[PDB]
Amino acid sequence: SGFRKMAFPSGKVEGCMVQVTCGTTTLNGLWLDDVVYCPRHVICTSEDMLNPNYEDLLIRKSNHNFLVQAGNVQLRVIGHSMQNCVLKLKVDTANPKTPKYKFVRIQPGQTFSVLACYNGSPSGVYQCAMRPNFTIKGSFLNGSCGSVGFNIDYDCVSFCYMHHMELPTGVHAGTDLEGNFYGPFVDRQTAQAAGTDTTITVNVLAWLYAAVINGDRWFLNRFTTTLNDFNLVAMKYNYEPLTQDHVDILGPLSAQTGIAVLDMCASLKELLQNGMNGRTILGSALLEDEFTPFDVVRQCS
Ligand SMILES: O=C(NCc1cccs1)[C@@H]1CN(C(=O)c2cc(=O)[nH]c(=O)[nH]2)CCN1c1ccc(Cl)c(Cl)c1
Repeated sequence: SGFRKMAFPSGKVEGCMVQVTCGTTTLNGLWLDDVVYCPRHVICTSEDMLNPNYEDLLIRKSNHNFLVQAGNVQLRVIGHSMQNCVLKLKVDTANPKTPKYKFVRIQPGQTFSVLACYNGSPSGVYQCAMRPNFTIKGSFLNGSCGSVGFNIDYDCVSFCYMHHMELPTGVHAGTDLEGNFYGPFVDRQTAQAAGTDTTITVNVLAWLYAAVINGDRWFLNRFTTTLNDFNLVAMKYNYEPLTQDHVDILGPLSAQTGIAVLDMCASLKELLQNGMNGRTILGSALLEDEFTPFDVVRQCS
């Protein structure tokens, strides 16, 4: 029993983190086989931030301008190239700790573990969701760029996020490991801001199932709703539409608890319209939307 924000064990990723320094800028890199990946903004200077031409900036670099350190060991850079918004630094040593891995772009609403790193040294690990607006509500300080997000399946690390920036509201934005930004954000100085966000309905339902499995039943009722009627309420409260595929995805949790998905939707409707009346669900006085159905199945009986 119990239900926590639970990250994947980070050891396989820890062995891949390195420090990358160019000029006076230091950030983190990801060392897999004989390549180190890092944000291309490592080559920026504050004196050219409006519209940096990264192709020009990189042409003016040499391998020796990049200082790469794995712990106390310096890795010799033997090639450099740009892929979208990431830099690929070829090094003369393959990382002996390279896990089995994939580069996999995630969908808004999915979750992943973040290994926050500073100076190539891992500092902490926590669970995040990709918001509908393509930001993440992370916890990152100066020097955190190049930290990565990932999921682990069996022995295989699926890298999905590399950290690039903190937006004015304190939320975070980054790229997949092919260097393509999540959402409409750019690695140049602008007034860019997080767009309007919504609540991840399928995840809230998953979390209500987690609560039932953990003995919280006070929000249950005898009523059911239709998908159409529920989605009218979802719209009013800035929740994402619920699809039949979401309903299907929630099947296993519905079967384990014996509560039909549309039955649980009727509970969610009442919670949106009435609040909780001073009660809590899984230790929260709000509706939590950062656990996917998969996350719930992973922790629940
Ligand atoms: O978001 C930034 N600056 C605003 C922007 C300027 C242009 C685009 S965004 C980050 C902030 N930053 C951190 O180390 C840091 C990270 C964090 O999460 N929290 C935190 O307090 N600090 C230094 C690098 N810096 C940056 C510099 C150049 C570029 Cl091009 C980019 Cl993308 C990022």
